[PDB]
Amino acid sequence: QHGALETLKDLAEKEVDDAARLLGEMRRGCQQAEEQLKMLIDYQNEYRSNLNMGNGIASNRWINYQQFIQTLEKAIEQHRLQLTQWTQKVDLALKSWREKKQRLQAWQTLQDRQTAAALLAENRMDQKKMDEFA
Amino acid sequence: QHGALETLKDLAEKEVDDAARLLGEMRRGCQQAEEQLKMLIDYQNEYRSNLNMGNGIASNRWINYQQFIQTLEKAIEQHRLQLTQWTQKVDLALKSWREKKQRLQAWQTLQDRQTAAALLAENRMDQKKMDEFA
Ligand SMILES: [Hg+2]
Ligand SMILES: [Hg+2]
Repeated sequence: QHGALETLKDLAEKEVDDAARLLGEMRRGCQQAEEQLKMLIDYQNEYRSNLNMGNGIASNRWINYQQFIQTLEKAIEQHRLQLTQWTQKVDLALKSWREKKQRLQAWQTLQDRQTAAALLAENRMDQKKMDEFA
Repeated sequence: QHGALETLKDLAEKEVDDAARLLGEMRRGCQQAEEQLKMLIDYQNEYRSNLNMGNGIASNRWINYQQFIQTLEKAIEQHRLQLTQWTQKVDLALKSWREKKQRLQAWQTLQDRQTAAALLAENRMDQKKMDEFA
């Protein structure tokens, strides 16, 4: 039953829908990666703003401080990297959706012309039969 | 609430719908005009194929024949003319719909780019805030 344009338009439409969902997944992922990174940086600042006791007595504190900050910075670097990765994925998913969206419009335009051609053909053949016989 | 594109796209969409209904009215009218013309031509042929009695005695028949055929031909000419008028209206309504359909797609394309720009802006501003502070 399908036709030339319709089958191709249907595929393009599906590609568009697929691309939009992919874009949605990438965006949600990028937003979550940023929230996770954000939480770590806040944890860091609160931990810092807080670092205000003794000398060698609170030496264990200086030590704990150094170890933790290094561990936290490590986490922050990895999450920053992850955000960079999600960001790139969003950019690509967005570009992909845009072009498939443009491909779909192109098939839509062809169909509109087909609707035109068909209506025009019907108009001519339905009266040709009774125009000349006049 | 409306925006630049949306208000314009909404108008274009309405123009498209209006044009499609106009096209529908013109097509239905053209189809009916052709059916009416068709009926008359059949009436004519049946009347003719039928014209097969006397001489001066059936003179009233020759007379009736001439008067009726002339009356029918007159009707046929007017209906042929009406069909010509509907046909031209269909052609124009079709052209109008096509271009408004193309105007709508153009506004659709702009909106798609706006969806892109917005998603991209959101992505950048939501992490700018936590990218540098890193
Ligand atoms: Hg993000
Ligand atoms: Hg017609």
